[PDB]
Amino acid sequence: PLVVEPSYPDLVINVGEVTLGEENRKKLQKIQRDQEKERVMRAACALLNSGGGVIRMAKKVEHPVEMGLDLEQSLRELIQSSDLQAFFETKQQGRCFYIFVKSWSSGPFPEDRSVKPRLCSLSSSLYRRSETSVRSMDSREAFCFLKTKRKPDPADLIFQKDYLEYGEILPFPASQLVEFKQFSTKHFQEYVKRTIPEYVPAFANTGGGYLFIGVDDKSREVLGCAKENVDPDSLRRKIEQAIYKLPCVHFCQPQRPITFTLKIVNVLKRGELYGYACMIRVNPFCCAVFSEAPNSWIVEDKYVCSLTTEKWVGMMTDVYSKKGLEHKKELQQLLFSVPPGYLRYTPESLWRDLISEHRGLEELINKQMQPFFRGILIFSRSWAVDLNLQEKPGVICDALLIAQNSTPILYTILREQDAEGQDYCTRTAFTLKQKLVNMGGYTGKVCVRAKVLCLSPVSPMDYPASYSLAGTQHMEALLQSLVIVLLGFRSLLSDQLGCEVLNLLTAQQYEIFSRSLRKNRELFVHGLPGSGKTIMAMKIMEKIRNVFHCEAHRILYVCENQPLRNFISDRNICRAETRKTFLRENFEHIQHIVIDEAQNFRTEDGDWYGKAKSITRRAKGGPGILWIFLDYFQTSHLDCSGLPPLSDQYPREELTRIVRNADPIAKYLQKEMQVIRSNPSFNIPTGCLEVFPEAEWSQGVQGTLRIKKYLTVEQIMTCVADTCRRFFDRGYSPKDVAVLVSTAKEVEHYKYELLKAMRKKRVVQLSDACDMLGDHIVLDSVRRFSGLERSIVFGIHPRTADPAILPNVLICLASRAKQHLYIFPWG
Amino acid sequence: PLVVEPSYPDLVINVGEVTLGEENRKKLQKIQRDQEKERVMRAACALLNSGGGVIRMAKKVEHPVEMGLDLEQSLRELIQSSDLQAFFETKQQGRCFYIFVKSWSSGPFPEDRSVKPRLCSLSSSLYRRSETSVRSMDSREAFCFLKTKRKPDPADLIFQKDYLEYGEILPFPASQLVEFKQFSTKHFQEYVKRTIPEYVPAFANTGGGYLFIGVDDKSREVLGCAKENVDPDSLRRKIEQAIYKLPCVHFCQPQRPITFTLKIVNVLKRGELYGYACMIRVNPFCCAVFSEAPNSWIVEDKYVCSLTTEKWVGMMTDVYSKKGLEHKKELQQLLFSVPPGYLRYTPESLWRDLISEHRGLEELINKQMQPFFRGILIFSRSWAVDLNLQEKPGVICDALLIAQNSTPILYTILREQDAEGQDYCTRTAFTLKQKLVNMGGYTGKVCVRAKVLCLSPVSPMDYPASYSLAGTQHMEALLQSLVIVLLGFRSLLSDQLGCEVLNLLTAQQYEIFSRSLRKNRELFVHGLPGSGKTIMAMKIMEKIRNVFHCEAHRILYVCENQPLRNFISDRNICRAETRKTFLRENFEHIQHIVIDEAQNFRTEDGDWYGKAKSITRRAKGGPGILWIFLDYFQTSHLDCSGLPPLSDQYPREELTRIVRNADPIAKYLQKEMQVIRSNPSFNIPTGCLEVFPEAEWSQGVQGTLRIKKYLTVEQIMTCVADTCRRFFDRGYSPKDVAVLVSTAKEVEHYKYELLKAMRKKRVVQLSDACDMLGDHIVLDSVRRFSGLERSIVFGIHPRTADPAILPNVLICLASRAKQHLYIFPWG
Ligand SMILES: [Zn+2]
Ligand SMILES: [Zn+2]
Repeated sequence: PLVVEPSYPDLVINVGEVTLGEENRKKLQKIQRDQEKERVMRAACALLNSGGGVIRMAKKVEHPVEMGLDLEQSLRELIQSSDLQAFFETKQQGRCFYIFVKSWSSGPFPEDRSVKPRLCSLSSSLYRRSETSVRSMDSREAFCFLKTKRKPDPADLIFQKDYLEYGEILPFPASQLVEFKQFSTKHFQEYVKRTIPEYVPAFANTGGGYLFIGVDDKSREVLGCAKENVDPDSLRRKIEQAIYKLPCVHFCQPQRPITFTLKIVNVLKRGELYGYACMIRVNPFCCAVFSEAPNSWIVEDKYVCSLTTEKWVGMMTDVYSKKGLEHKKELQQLLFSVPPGYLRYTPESLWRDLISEHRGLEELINKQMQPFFRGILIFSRSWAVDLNLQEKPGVICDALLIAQNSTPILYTILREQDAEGQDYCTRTAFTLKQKLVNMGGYTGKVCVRAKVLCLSPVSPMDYPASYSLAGTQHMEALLQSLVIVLLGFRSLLSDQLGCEVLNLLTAQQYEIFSRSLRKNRELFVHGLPGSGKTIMAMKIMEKIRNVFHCEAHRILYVCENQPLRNFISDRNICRAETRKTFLRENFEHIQHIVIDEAQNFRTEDGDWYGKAKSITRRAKGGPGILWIFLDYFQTSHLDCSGLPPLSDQYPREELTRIVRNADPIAKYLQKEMQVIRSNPSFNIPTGCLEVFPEAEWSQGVQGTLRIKKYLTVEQIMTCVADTCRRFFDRGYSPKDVAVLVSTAKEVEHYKYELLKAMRKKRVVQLSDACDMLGDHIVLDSVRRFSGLERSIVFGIHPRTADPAILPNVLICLASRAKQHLYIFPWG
Repeated sequence: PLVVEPSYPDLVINVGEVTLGEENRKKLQKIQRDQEKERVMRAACALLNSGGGVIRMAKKVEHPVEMGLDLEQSLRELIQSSDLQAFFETKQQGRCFYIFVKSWSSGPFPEDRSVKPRLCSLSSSLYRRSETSVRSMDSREAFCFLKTKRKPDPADLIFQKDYLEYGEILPFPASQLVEFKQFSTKHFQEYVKRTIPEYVPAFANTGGGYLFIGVDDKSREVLGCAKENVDPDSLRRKIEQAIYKLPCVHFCQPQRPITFTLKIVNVLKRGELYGYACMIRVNPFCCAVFSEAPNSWIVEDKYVCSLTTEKWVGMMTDVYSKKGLEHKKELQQLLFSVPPGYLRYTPESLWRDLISEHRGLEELINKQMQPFFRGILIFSRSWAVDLNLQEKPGVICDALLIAQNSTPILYTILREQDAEGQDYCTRTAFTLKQKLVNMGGYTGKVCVRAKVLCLSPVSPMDYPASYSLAGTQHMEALLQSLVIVLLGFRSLLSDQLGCEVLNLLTAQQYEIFSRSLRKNRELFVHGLPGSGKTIMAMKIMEKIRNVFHCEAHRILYVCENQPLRNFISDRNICRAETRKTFLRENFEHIQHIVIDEAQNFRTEDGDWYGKAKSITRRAKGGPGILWIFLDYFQTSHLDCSGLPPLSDQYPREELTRIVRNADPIAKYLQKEMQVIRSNPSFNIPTGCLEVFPEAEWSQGVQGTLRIKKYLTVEQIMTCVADTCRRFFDRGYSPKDVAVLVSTAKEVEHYKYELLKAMRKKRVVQLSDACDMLGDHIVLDSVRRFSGLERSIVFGIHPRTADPAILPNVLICLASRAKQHLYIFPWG
């Protein structure tokens, strides 16, 4: 049988010795030629249905030879096209002949999912009647026939007649519903065994028909067989067994077997019995009937196996990221933008830490990359872990080189030479190559070379020139399929791609939301937690400045918390001030006012709502823009916020899509929002909390949410330090971690405890919530962290003075984490 | 040549005598069999590419026979499928054999434009190299190849040699880029003339290659030719002549011809010259290269003609109503809904008039329809005129029957027997059948029978049972294609479908607009003329009642005009009152107020806006709905309307989409809206008229716009009376005509004069805009007709006291007409 060779970064199938050349193949016996051709097509079909590979055959001659007319025609039938170069390319070195097979269908959601079949097969074993002949359906015809089946006569008069005279002339000829089969007495029982699978499936697949046994094809005469040889009882059961043996695949309820009518009649010659004749009426079948199992092959594990009949049908008719597939062009342009003229190392943060940690790594990488003048080099601490494989101790880093005029190469750097070094790099290159095809949906020709380098001071195949990345279009298309592959795993670039999907999802909701600037002057935006309410507020001011043609300092941003005010002031898009400064300082020069987290405002310091209305109403261009952003789920106090009653909060805009948190984070928010609705606060208006998110909305970005309880303060602090070190070891930046506590009075106590456990991790410096641009871990209270967002958030002991607000601190906490969240509740 | 015979309601091609039956067809010589097969395939290809038809052949035998294996295989290659029944079905009666060919591609915008090719061809004459063999591209392969082309070596060393030793062995074998050809000296000149056509386009279509003449294929030995026969100088001329004769179709600029390198080298034997060898290098071609003209046929006029190379490429690579195709399912249910259990006559208005004028027509039609128990019978005064054909005097009516278990039949009822009557019905049935396929996009098997009935007291071809409408699915799918056919012409059913498309376009814009009820309480809707501003006002009040669960009388509708108030009050959806009644009566029990055409209000009676706010704000559910609908393009006075300044008119919804007027009417409005912007009224605010329609919005509904000037007052009336009579003759109801004059004081003058000329047309009854339910022609002033709409509108002598308002009456008048408008301006 055919087995896959495991010492290569591809699917290599060795078929043994194959005679090549039409002159050499003609001299062979038909049986041997058929066996060799069948083995070659088995390998080719397996590689077409398994994502591509190489077919290795050893030829009996030294000089170059052609593959052969029969093999070429069989491959053409396999791919149903004369474009034989687009899938198969041949090379030969010495006594070995190679055929490099491309993948037929690439990706789980191909662009031609509803057009071309998923499987290539030698024969589908689906016969249907075509006028006076029985023909087999190829892959496209079988696909169309199964699609059709998936959705929800003069011959009768002879059939009812009970006896037939010898030599009777049948008026009707052979046609779509009538077949005349000559019945021979020498192999009469063998003849019945073989003719049933050929014609019964043909009629049942197309409207049914009649099958006459014992009637000459040309002369249409009734002859039958010898009455001595034929046993009508023994003959009847064999036909019944043969018809019931045919495999049938049902797409409907019920699933009754094949319905047919068998009639055995006496043949009379000169008024004397001469023999028996067989009439078969096959009723049309509600589904497909197979003459035998389909001849389609696929590679599972290290073996080549044939697909079962029910498994073949399922593939013909029928973590994956939906968001990554549609945004793959913009995601690639952000992270993996190919640079013209020089070779770029990504990530730059991880590359810098690698060269400083290991001496000589910078010079080793540069010496190997001299021949390459353009491309991108993607670094990682272990590319096997990024592909859910096992890490090999002693590997410094893995690099995937995607350069022009060169096939992709996966470099593995070892700090000392190891016997398993080449085996580890080969398995990761082979795994990455298969994912780029079967998961990233790459429709081109791709091969990943496995190269091993050592820091301290089997042969690869020579792929055809069409496997090399010729220009920008091929490298860009290959990188876009790597984005889909990366988004399905957990790694450094999986999260950096996951972060950019959230920014693309938020920009989609903003475009719908940004249309309200021309229609409204005073607007009350009721956003939901994690819906990007703060992000739109920043985006509108960029649009307000352009639309109204006012300078930046005319727009005023008012918030409740000091740390968020600093964030807005850093971007220089407006003047950002706290509520207290808004009431105290005079703002007669302000034209437009944007208010954020209005539910957290307080009225004891003054009447902020009236003053904001007065300033905007008295603008030069009539009424100015006064957009009030608020979310009643994140109310931080039980006092009166000074807002008008819910009836007067019009016109109103609603943000219901959660577009700033990962999938497990979003599910946590929606589950927690249900608890808030069941126990509304007394100060909160009754009808405001009746807001529901989108019925079926998924961010398509995977994250992490772990709850660890019954841990002491010392025990919690080590877990935070260990998790941060694990993230920083993989290459994350320290500016992606935020630690949030219940109250601002406990910030100083937890800060000393955090440094005590984190001093062992080579970082002893933290930043406050007031400084977000610093490359330090932010440790501050949840309430003072409102309006900000971080990639990794650790919540330590969520607590508040009033148990009524206790359900509200969690939702104000989980909404601050974009991808990773770790909560350590009270014991 | 093959010519279609014009005596049937289909494309019938007579191919003459054809031998049928495999036993009979085996006995013929290859030449005669090939000629017969090629004739049959020409007919089949013509009918496949021409919309379907019948192939008539006269067989030489009486008993039923099969068509033959070779013909079946040729048809299978023609349709590229073994499903030979879905396109060809055979019938035989006596000495004639019929093949009923279905259309390959139906409609100008099929569902498979990018999936299946448009043309069926015997051969595309496109050859491409397939490994070591040259293969011709089928229709699908040629389609894919042209789609790809439309988007914007050891053999070299031997080529550089200047002489070749006799018997030299070429190291390389024949491959994708190398071809070895033996050169025969007996017919050496004629050999070259035919070798170039099939091999040079093969290389040029796929990356190019090398062509060697004079080398043995099997042994790779260089032989050349004899010196006495081959002349190197003259041999070059024909080779470059033959390569330049290949037709080439370019998709790009520039269009340089095929580029190749020719070298003729001496063949030396034992150091002595023996002959010449020809080496050809073919550079890859930027576009497709044809060995000869494609073998595709089509029926044009009364002949069967072959498509030229330039035309064949265009069809394979590349009035029609786009809106009709989208809404064909909804349009069918409104008009042509098949009734289960009885036969329905449409239109009912035309059916009633037909039986009244002509005695015995009801008895004749009912007698003919007895066998049919289900379906729809579509009546018309002349179906030929509906299809842009010529009217035949003496025809009472034409009826198209679409019934269950019966092919469509077009009945032509004649007052008296006429010899031409059968020709008239056959030509209309043939035209209607082709429109249903080539224009309506019907992908099934359709035949339209032509039957002639006479009120006063060639054989019909028997189509197969697959042409009969078996059930509701086939009848429904056939009528949806008739909807698209009708919408492309000008007729009664074309206009009734045009009115329903406008009602579906308005319902599309309402769904977008209806989302503002949840977000707004006070709203200022700035609509454009013809945008359906009044229609949304009625639809909103039905949504307000459902959403707020209030009783119907709780909603108040306020309008300036009395005729508009009457129309709204008749629908029993709210309380409709005039502005004057609003200020006079007390409405303390009203919760929601909807104001329409607010730009026509006046302050001479009091503050209507102030009273509106007080009633709505004091509602039980806080602030009630107060939506103000206005259109500044249709202001009927220069006084103050009482609306707040343009700066205080917020929030806003803008209806910019013209969805209530046909295409000619809509283009007239936008042209006139430009004049209004070029000179706004002084009372009109500065920035309100800056509302623009969509950049590219088309209704896709045909209409009529005719402007006749310099006619006297008497001449206007007879034109209106004649136009009304011709419309009523076709079956248009009188309630579709409105006559609009400039001022209400001239209404009585024009009413008397219109009746003077219209009395000759058997209609004397006129009505005012206060009553629109009556089946009468409405005649009032333009300003009095605000808010209402009619299908046919006649504008007579537009005029106003102030020339500033002069452009305002035309835009207000034109917006009243939905499909037909006739303007008679002052001379
Ligand atoms: Zn079934
Ligand atoms: Zn070109």
